[PDB]
Amino acid sequence: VNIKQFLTYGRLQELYCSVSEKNLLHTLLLKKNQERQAQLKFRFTFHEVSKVLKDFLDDTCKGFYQKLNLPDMDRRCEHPWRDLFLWAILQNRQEMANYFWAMGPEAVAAALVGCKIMKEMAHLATEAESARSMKNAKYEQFAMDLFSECYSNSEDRAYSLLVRKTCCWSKATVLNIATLAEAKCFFAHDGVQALLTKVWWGAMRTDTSISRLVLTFFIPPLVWTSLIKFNPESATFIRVVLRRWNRFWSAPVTVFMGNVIMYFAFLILFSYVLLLDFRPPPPYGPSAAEIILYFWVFTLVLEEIRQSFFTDEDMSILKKMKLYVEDNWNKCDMVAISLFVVGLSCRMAMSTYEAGRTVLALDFMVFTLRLIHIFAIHKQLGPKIIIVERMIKDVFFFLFFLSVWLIAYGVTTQALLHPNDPRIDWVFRRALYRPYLHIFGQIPLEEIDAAKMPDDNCTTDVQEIILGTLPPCPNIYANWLVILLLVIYLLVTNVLLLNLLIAMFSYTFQVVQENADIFWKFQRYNLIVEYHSRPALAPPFIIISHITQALLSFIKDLLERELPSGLDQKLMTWETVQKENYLAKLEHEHRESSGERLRYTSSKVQTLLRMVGGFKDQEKRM
Amino acid sequence: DMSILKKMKLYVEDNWNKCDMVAISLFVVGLSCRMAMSTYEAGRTVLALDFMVFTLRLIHIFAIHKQLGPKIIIVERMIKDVFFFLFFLSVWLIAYGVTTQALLHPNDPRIDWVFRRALYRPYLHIFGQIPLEEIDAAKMPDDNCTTDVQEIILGTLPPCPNIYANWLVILLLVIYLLVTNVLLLNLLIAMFSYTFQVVQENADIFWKFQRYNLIVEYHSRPALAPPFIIISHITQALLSFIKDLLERELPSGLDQKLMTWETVQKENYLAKLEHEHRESSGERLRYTSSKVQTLLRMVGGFKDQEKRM
Ligand SMILES: C[C@@H]1CC[C@@]2(OC1)O[C@H]1C[C@H]3[C@@H]4CC=C5C[C@@H](OCC[C@H](CO)CO[C@@H]6O[C@H](CO)[C@@H](O[C@H]7O[C@H](CO)[C@@H](O)[C@H](O)[C@H]7O)[C@H](O)[C@H]6O)CC[C@]5(C)[C@H]4CC[C@]3(C)[C@H]1[C@@H]2C
Ligand SMILES: C[C@@H]1CC[C@@]2(OC1)O[C@H]1C[C@H]3[C@@H]4CC=C5C[C@@H](OCC[C@H](CO)CO[C@@H]6O[C@H](CO)[C@@H](O[C@H]7O[C@H](CO)[C@@H](O)[C@H](O)[C@H]7O)[C@H](O)[C@H]6O)CC[C@]5(C)[C@H]4CC[C@]3(C)[C@H]1[C@@H]2C
Ligand SMILES: C[C@@H]1CC[C@@]2(OC1)O[C@H]1C[C@H]3[C@@H]4CC=C5C[C@@H](O)CC[C@]5(C)[C@H]4CC[C@]3(C)[C@H]1[C@@H]2C
Ligand SMILES: C[C@@H]1CC[C@@]2(OC1)O[C@H]1C[C@H]3[C@@H]4CC=C5C[C@@H](O)CC[C@]5(C)[C@H]4CC[C@]3(C)[C@H]1[C@@H]2C
Ligand SMILES: *[C@@H]1O[C@H](CO)[C@@H](O)[C@H](O)[C@H]1NC(C)=O
Ligand SMILES: *[C@@H]1O[C@H](CO)[C@@H](O)[C@H](O)[C@H]1NC(C)=O
Repeated sequence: VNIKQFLTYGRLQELYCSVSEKNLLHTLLLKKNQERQAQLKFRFTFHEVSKVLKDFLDDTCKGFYQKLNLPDMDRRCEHPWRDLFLWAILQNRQEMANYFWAMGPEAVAAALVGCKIMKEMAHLATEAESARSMKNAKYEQFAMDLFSECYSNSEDRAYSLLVRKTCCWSKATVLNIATLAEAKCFFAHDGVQALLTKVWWGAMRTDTSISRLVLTFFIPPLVWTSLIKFNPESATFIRVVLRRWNRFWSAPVTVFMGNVIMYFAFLILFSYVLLLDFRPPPPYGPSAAEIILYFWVFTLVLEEIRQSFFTDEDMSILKKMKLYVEDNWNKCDMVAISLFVVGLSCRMAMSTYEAGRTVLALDFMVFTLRLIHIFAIHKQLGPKIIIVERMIKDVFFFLFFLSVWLIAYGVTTQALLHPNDPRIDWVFRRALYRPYLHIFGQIPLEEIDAAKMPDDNCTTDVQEIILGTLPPCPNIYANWLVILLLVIYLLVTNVLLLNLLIAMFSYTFQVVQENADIFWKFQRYNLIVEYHSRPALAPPFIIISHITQALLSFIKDLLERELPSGLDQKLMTWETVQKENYLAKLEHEHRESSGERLRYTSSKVQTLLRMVGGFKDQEKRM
Repeated sequence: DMSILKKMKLYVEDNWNKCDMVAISLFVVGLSCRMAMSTYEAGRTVLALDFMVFTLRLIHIFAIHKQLGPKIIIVERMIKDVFFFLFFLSVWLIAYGVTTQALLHPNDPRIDWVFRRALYRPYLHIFGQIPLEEIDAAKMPDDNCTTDVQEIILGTLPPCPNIYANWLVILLLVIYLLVTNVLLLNLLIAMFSYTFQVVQENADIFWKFQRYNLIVEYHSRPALAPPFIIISHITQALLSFIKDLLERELPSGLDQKLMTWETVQKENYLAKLEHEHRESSGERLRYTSSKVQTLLRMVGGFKDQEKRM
């Protein structure tokens, strides 16, 4: 049976029409069919499956069947194995789909697409058994194992396989599909991380020492010295030195360190303006350093806008806005800039000058917190950031417990000790602020214990208490109860709750660390991709780069590269050969397993026993 | 026999030798400054630092101890987690301290006090030192304070803290205390626990490897501890001018006997490895399957022959 000639577009549509009518794919196709009928032979048309694929992948499945709207039914499919694998995957048939994957030309991309579809369908699954089967698709494992085989074979063709534009998946890079599938375990692979490191260092050698690198960075002229090695490949000499300068300063790592250094400078300038050069309203004028700070923040905003919006030429503005606001750190950035503009506006006035100063003071803290996000790419610190973001949950659990206990204790002691204090602010103080401070060793016995209460000049009149003329006289009716409650609260909080928090942190750290490393690698991919397109000049200078880019656009990628036809075909055949070798190795290792050897031995012993019994009967006859 | 530059590089390679060089440099600088009268206090301060350096060298001295050496290795490993926590705490502390200094003393020109209230106080909040007397308006004493910048700079009167929006300052203090004294400290504790569990076994091996070198080092060391050691040095120099249990050289017969004995032991060890591999469950299963296949085909042929007759 020749799949190339057997599988035509009409036959593929017939296969899609004859679904089991009891699985998810049939329900999705029915919903799409109803939508199409409401908008306006064969039960389901290629429009329905195209819309389902748009729900699942939304970028990869473009032009699979809409290009000719439907193609000729008598025309054979251009990518038969791709369509069969996709079809078998949409209906949770894993054995048939695995077989189709084993025969397809491009297997890493197919496996990543499969794992994406399975993790998308696991949410839509109705039966628990089907959902469990989908959650254990292990298609990402297929891609990881096959790429491990490919990387072990060549390690140079593997990078091209990673960054080539796949023909069967609408010119989508394998890394693009892995990003779409959120295959975190795939990005954690050694080969992908090695390629990302190669991109990270740019033209420089990946083994360049950090000390030598920063030493070269701080004194620019040492770039032309042989202090740092470079990967291979009068006017000519000028061209040579210019190329060396560009190759060093266009590297993502140098861009990142320039951004870090100038962000430190930005924070230092912000603090200086806030603490030493914050002048009266514009009637007396903001300081020159304040104007410089305003321009610096403006350039930071321009860079953020360009990064969020002008990197993708084709995408809905609302979709990009939703994607931008999806991130919590982008929410923090929006909060920072909103605080900056509010503080600037209030500072321009005179009746809201102090409010503007306070808002700017808060904004400094927000930016200093953004510094963590900035260092997220660091190899030693990133996993720690992930781990802390995980421990926040245990922090909240402890917060709930402590809050309940603190409400109880604080309200009880406030009632027992100051029952005649009308001031709401002081009620909240003595009820929540003081019990919170008892956690950190701040136990003011001077107003909880009668033997330690000083002979201050205190009153009991409510009118005098409210006016603040004299401090309220604390009630010492039953102060043994107050002291006992303080002892119990101190015991509970400072021992049970704190040690429980410590134990929860220990257990969570042990459970999380391994997944945190993988998540850091997956995040590092996106951050490096993000630094690839970033202009080489850190703000406030970045305005020069923005102006140059805008002027070039008005007048007129190492990753995700497109290869010639011959090289692409050679790489596809090489990947197919590696897949065949990997499957053969799996089959051989299964055949030499202890269990399979025992099964074969038992079967052959049974056959030998019956044959020997027959032979012995025949021999005994003669 | 070794290059002087090579020996110097090997010596400066060690961090503890760097500490020793720092100690002696501080000693000579302090002695020179103490000989003077205009730098007497500087020399005293440098010698005070040098005492701390020597007391720290005492750890290196006890490195050979069997109970303590692994602990020294483990601590040297935990330094990395200390630095991670230091980075996190430093970022958070810069943010909180600068924000509170801006919110609370916006009119204090003194740079020293700016750095104090921005970094020294927030650092001390970690260790239970929370001076609410100057962060909370209800707890600020009625001290005789001024707002004039000229008077503030001269130090005549303490600056009057700003209480414009002090609820924000108290809330920020509460959040900072929570974060630092709970999340960061317990995260450091958890990191230490995990690192201890991971490291202890390798730390023991590293201690043994270091112990070898330290014992070799004590083999050649003169038996007289300093300041007496000068007698040993003078005696050694005089003996050199006038004129090893480990690394011993053996007679030819004994050396040949030991080589043959080692070869015999190697042969026995390889034979034991081969025997243990041959008696393994997997190899037994493989041999059984192969012999069963051969027996099955042979029995099929024999059964066909018997059925013929
Ligand atoms: C292992 C575990 C640890 C926790 C705990 O269980 C065990 O320990 C238990 C111990 C217990 C406590 C044991 C003892 C007591 C004392 C008792 O008062 C007895 C009554 C007498 C009288 O009526 C009160 O006294 C007097 O009050 C006066 C106030 O008008 C003071 O006048 C002051 O007025 C002004 C104040 O500046 C100044 O002029 C002078 O300073 C001074 O003139 C006197 O000086 C003082 O003498 C109250 C209860 C208390 C605190 C116990 C509480 C519970 C414990 C902590 C247990 C734990 C579970
Ligand atoms: C479970 C969790 C724990 C943490 C937290 O969340 C929950 O707790 C919350 C509780 C909350 C706090 C609740 C209450 C308040 C009070 C509020 O002020 C109300 C406004 C009033 C008025 O405008 C200010 O008051 C008055 O100021 C004056 C200053 O001029 C004082 O004059 C003093 O002047 C001199 C000072 O020596 C001397 O002459 C005398 O000493 C005295 O005359 C008055 O005596 C005092 O009455 C500010 C906010 C604050 C502190 C909250 C902060 C946030 C919390 C800690 C929450 C946590 C997240
Ligand atoms: C962690 C929660 C946050 C929210 C909250 O409870 C803890 O904070 C508390 C702070 C309280 C303030 C503190 C001071 C004053 C000044 C006083 O003249 C009038 C009452 C008022 C505004 C109080 C109203 C009730 C408030 C917001 C409480 C509120 C439930
Ligand atoms: C952990 C880092 C170490 C380095 C550093 O920041 C923390 O230490 C801080 C101590 C500061 C000092 C403290 C006191 C004074 C006295 C004053 O009349 C003039 C300014 C000066 C010298 C300050 C200059 C800036 C200094 C070194 C800061 C410096 C960034
Ligand atoms: C307390 O205040 C009143 C106000 O008149 C005063 O008469 C009395 O002497 C004061 N006592 C002390 C010790 O402050
Ligand atoms: C504060 O200092 C000034 C200086 O003249 C003085 O007049 C005033 O009485 C002082 N007040 C207090 C309570 O120290």
